[PDB]
Amino acid sequence: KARPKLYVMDNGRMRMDKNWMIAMHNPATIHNPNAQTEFVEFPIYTVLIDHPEGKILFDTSCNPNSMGPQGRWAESTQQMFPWTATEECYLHNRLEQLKVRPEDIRYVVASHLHLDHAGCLEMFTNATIIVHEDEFNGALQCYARNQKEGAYIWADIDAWIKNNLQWRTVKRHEDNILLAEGVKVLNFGSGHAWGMLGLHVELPETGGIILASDAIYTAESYGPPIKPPGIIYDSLGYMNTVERIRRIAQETKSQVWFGHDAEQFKKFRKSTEGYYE
Amino acid sequence: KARPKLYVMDNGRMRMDKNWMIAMHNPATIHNPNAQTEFVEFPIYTVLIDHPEGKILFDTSCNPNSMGPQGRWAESTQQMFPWTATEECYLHNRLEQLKVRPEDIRYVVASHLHLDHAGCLEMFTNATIIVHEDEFNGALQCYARNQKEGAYIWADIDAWIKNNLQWRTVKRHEDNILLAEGVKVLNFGSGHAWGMLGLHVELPETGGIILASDAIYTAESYGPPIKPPGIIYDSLGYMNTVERIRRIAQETKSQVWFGHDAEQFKKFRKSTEGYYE
Ligand SMILES: CCCC(=O)N[C@H]1CCOC1=O
Ligand SMILES: CCCC(=O)N[C@H]1CCOC1=O
Ligand SMILES: [Co+2]
Ligand SMILES: [Co+2]
Ligand SMILES: [Fe+3]
Ligand SMILES: [Fe+3]
Repeated sequence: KARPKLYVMDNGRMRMDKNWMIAMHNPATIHNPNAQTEFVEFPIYTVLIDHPEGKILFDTSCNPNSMGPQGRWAESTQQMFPWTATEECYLHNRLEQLKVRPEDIRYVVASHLHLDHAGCLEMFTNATIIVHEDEFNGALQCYARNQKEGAYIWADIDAWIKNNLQWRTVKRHEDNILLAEGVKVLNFGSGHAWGMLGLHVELPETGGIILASDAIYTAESYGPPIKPPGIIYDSLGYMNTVERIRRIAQETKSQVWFGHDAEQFKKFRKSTEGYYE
Repeated sequence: KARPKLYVMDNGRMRMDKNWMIAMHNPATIHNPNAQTEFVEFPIYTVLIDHPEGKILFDTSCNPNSMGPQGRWAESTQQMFPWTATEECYLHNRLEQLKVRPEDIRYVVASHLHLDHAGCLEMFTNATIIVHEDEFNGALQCYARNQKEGAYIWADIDAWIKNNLQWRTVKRHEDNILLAEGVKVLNFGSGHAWGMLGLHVELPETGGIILASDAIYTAESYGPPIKPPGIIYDSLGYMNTVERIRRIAQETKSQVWFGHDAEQFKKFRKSTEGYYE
């Protein structure tokens, strides 16, 4: 029958230029030539699926040692994308509170390898890390070219390699993957980043849930109409992916969980209050 | 053997949010959370090639009845993308000063069908209008859907149809087109817009010139590295096109004439001073 529990874990808050999230949200005009943007706050979160076939983790938030003078993040990154989180927000702690040790995780699904999703991959040395092959390649290049700024953290990648993580790459033209009963990895491909993965979870009580991650930032992104983010890798791929998610949602009667929607996140039942069955 | 003359015609100035031109040019930070943008000015220009095989026109600037309360442009468009031009800047007049009547143009190459490139297509009823099939399709849909805002001017398209222009669409996968001796239409495809066309001109005295139009806004866009515009239709297509242009430039020892580079345009010899042979 399979009766898993799905947990939403609060991994703190991030701020950044609204223009990153919604491209040209407030363009300058003849009467407002020096138009001002805003510095919006949004949640960073991860999802644990306590499944009888094994524990599945979607995204891993930011590394505890990201911010500060001795942080892994470049100063420019910290100033443009500041992450704030109490100690109880760290992924290791959120898992501990559920009496889950990193070594208990069978599968980690990395939606992508941005600094706010792949922060703690290095913990799960007993898991198979599932990632898009193009995203993996892209990140490894950033590392090889000794890129010290941008959304791919050199020090994080460094740790992945040293900790000898076990990778299973999703091929560009690879079908969706049945990870477990009612759990499907969605191959979104290029869009927001080089290679995006999603989850479709079918819960006996709650029903269908799509984890879109950064494929869809917020409800505003989702529309319709679609309001794309400030910087995109593959604009065409991004638009296709959103509409693909909308279709799947309609066809399977599934909720869509956005990557960084403050309003939606407030309404989630977090790991401090319970779970979804 | 062919000894054409190429004219750069000044069709006025436009202003818009700098973020349109260079995506995230000045992102908000923790110390500057309400970062301000700028309202940059840039030139609108067209190119006439007086060729023995016939007169070739690249782009057609804006329509004279674009701006104002009884203008073709929507109010929001006028406020975000204001076009300023004296009467001598109108395309019809620039051509007249060269003793060229619209009926004298054999070929018009529409780089794309944005408001600042396809403004005056409706004049050239005696020409073959060369346009990318995807761009044409895109514009005709805006018309059919009665889209009154955006970069595709309903009234302009209306006039094209009423004036019974003769179209030659460049197919998505169509090779470059030899328009005349030393004049080649470059199929850039999707990028900035649905379908971008460029021109490669080989001048006996001046040598190779690539007309990039909005494939490359400015020298800053060109880099390297590449700094893409704020809104893009096909980001992947855009990046490839830029690098394709760089390659062609290097392989053929050609100058690259950007779409809206104030500095570059300053240095051009305009139709009021002469031409390029
Ligand atoms: C795409 C570069 C900007 C970036 O990395 N943004 C972060 C903030 C939250 O979602 C993200 O991916
Ligand atoms: C796509 C950005 C909005 C737009 O159409 N801008 C115009 C002004 C400069 O050349 C353009 O393409
Ligand atoms: Co991301
Ligand atoms: Co344009
Ligand atoms: Fe993110
Ligand atoms: Fe333009």
